[PDB]
Amino acid sequence: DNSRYTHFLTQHYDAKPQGRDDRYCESIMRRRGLTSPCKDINTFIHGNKRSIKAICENKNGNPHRENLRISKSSFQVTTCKLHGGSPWPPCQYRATAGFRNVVVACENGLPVHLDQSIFR
Repeated sequence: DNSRYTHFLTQHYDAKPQGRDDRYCESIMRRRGLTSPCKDINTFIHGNKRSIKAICENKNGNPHRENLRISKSSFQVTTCKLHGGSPWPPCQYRATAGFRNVVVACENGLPVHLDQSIFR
């Protein structure tokens, strides 16, 4: 078991989201326990997990910068950005849906970190 991989999925994975609007962000951020305090920015990756795991290998990833990995394929993603001035709930989010490659860090073949900077 990798608790950081489990955490990665909790913070950054949502298989089949449907409508990826502000209300989507506001709900999932609560559901995933990211609202006390409100996380400033958080991106979810959609689709299957095996494509994400594959970023950790040559199959769907390249080494990137100091110790990160960058995906070969593009992913459907949704970035939830905090607005409204307060660090504390209720947390209001603006959703930005995207489609691009992603940057992760891996440990033992599993993603354990999403680089949020590319979504800022």
